[PDB]
Amino acid sequence: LTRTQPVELVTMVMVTDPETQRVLVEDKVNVPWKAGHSFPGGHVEVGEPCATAAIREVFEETGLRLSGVTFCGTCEWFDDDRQHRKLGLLYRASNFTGTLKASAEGQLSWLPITALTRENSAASLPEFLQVFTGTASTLVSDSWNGNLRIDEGHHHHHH
Amino acid sequence: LTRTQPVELVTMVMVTDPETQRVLVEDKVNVPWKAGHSFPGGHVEVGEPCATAAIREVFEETGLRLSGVTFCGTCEWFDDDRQHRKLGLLYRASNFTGTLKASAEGQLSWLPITALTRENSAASLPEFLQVFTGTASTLVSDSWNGNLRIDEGHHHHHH
Repeated sequence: LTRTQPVELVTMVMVTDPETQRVLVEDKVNVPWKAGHSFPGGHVEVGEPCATAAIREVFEETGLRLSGVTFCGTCEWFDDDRQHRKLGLLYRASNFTGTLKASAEGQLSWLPITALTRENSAASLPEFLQVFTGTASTLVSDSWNGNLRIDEGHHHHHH
Repeated sequence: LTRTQPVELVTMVMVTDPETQRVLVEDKVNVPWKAGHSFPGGHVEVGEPCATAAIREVFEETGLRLSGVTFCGTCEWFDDDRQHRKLGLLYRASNFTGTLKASAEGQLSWLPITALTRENSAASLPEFLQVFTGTASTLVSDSWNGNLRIDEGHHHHHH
């Protein structure tokens, strides 16, 4: 406390095409246990700002050049010991230049949000959507891969 | 990378009284070099979610009981080595119960936002306001106490 603690910083971005209102999602082939739509995102480097990391990830993975990003909210995951956490910063953006990398034809797809379901998407994508669309802004999971619920101040404050 | 890094997590909350539209600020006496309006906030404990920490801080310092908080954005500060960072999560809230602690009469004040100036407030408060009011959502400073500027992806990515 009152200085640093271990945090795994990750970003996630929902890019919207202002001309069609569709959003950009990773739509790649994979083994049955990993297949599913997912939003671009990755790890924030040490020394690297979070929003900068988000813009870089989108560029490196999709080729799109975001002029900036707008913050939507956070998702937090804790292990059993809770000595560390994964902090995901979710951003949205609709202002960009460039086009999808030819290197990712059948790897990236523009889809209406309504096309995304819990069944055809990566774990917790519906929850991420709640954050991206603005219905929620602070979700937390008590397991590194558990269910994300709204954070409203409930905790073992007396410990 | 690709797991944890040292991050000093801090929260800051702008509470608005829906009946007057005024915001709650710390308005305490202090030496000349520390005096100035400031928004409540503090350090996030290990194991403790960020939004939960924000709600706790407001309760412990003001007595107000927030039913929840809405994310506004982030402020990041880096030292010269950039090996660590201070990540500030800014929230806003207008739904609460309780009243100001008698323990903080001339310590807390409800003031219209227009009453806050760079001259009568703590360092970077104008920038925090930009985030709280929604004009910006991702600010970064290249010094532990420097000027907060909008994060739009500029960095030494080639290093």
